[PDB]
Amino acid sequence: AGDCLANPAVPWGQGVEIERALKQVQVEGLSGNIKFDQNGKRINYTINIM
Amino acid sequence: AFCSQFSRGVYAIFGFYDKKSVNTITSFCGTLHVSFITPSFPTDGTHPFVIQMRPDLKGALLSLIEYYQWDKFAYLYDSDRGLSTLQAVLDSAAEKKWQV
Amino acid sequence: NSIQIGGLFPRGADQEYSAFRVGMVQFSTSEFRLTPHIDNLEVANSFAVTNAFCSQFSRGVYAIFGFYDKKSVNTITSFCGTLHVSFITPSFPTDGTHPFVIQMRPDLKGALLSLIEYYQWDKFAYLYDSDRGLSTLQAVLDSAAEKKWQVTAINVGNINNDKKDETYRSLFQDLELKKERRVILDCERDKVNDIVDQVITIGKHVKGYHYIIANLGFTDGDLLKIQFGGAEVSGFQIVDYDDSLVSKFIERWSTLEEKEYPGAHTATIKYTSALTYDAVQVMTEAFRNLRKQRIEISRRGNAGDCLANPAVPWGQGVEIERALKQVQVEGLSGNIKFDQNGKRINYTINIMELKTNGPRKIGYWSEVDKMVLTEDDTSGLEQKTVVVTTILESPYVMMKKN
Ligand SMILES: *[C@@H]1O[C@H](CO)[C@@H](O)[C@H](O)[C@H]1NC(C)=O
Ligand SMILES: *[C@@H]1O[C@H](CO)[C@@H](O)[C@H](O)[C@H]1NC(C)=O
Repeated sequence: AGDCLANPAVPWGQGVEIERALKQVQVEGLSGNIKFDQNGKRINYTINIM
Repeated sequence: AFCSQFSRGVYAIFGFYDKKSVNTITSFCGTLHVSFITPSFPTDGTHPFVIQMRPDLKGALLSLIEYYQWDKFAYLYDSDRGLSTLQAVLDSAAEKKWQV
Repeated sequence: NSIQIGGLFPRGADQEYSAFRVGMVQFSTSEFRLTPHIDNLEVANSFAVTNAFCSQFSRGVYAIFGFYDKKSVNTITSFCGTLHVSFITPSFPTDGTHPFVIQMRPDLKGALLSLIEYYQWDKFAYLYDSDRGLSTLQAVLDSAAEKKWQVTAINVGNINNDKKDETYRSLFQDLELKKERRVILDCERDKVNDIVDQVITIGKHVKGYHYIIANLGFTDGDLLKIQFGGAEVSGFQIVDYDDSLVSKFIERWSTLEEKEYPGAHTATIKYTSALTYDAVQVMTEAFRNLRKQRIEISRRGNAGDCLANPAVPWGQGVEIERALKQVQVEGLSGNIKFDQNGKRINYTINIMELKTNGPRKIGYWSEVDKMVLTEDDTSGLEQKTVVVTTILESPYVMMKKN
């Protein structure tokens, strides 16, 4: 991968496929339901009021 | 440290960030397309290639203040943790008649 | 004779760079000369700022003159805190004591808090923009509980420019619920001109309203559009065009060709660019004091990769910090001086009320003395039509038969 200050900024292709995979994950966990929008913020989630 | 992992060639980075350091990661991962997965407080705005585990608490706080039917209250905040949520209750203080 | 320095300029800051080139010529002596390296980049993208700062560090400069955004200020302040490189800037000062930062912009927080106390305000609006740090918002909020003010803070920044007509018409609908007549605008000189035009559309600029533009360029933005409505408009000006020093600078400024120097063929200069011109005089006099003090600063060799672990800081940066932080010269921004933290000290901010005849110097404050100017016996308007209201009810007020 080399240096991070690579000029010009060479963005590797498979990074955009990793971004799509993460946000498409929909499972269950200690926080309730977990699914993401195209930005990465929680949706269909549950906050208990105690 | 973000570069110490890029050279090692990681495929995604789990981490955290502070109020001062959040923008460093958000724009770094935005150009180099590295995926950042973190629980730290959600990005103020839409920053791509970031996965925030902690849900958006601010939307829940506004709803709770309504059910209790408050009008004047004190709001304590620390500038270190941030104030993205105090911002949200100050903006909505005019529409909903609050003397914070 | 060649001193290398790095320049970080926003791509849309042509006048702010035009003033920089003018400063290079005005302070160029035969003893030496400064050699700039100019990188025009996106100021908000901190990755570009990191890539830019490390470009100058590998080339081995001695100081860096640049800007920063909220999204990027920490990137500059932390690299300069470790590598001990000195950073001179006209942007907003850092929220805190950070070494190796030469803040050319004065702290406005002390000004706004007392301008409020002069008009005897106890309930007002505060439309802020986080693009220049939430430093001032924490100031008005902290002093709101001490003096028991009733303030409304509205993050007007994050608004889209396509739904701007419906949202701006919506903001003033909320402020009407308390009939707010005292508003502070804390945007940059750009978004202020957006709010100004939307204030004229809905007509909230007649007798009754009182605005306070909260930036160091009251005359920089356009005021002639809310001048005659009848609303009192206060402000702040740091480039005193009355001083013969600036008038000397303005005369040569008004004549330069606009093709070689964009946005410079006018009679005024923005407080950003004016601070840029006054930054060159700080750096030139900084190194000249290193010469006279018999101090040797040239790098021993390659500074290396800024990401060098462990980070070894070149020692002579401390002398450059102590050199820049001990400069004391006079420029467009009046008096210039720095503390051990680089913050502006011993300075002077001018207060401006907008009247029928244009901007008028009314007041000024200082970090020791607040609101002193008394008064403006000169200028003056001597024109005041008093508005008297009454009700149509006989026989107190009756319309004549004709
Ligand atoms: C939304 O969350 C609930 C609660 O876990 C879950 O049962 C449901 O399947 C989720 N919706 C979708 C479309 O997955
Ligand atoms: C403070 O400012 C005054 C007014 O310009 C100046 O004469 C004086 O030398 C300054 N003092 C210090 C200690 O910088």
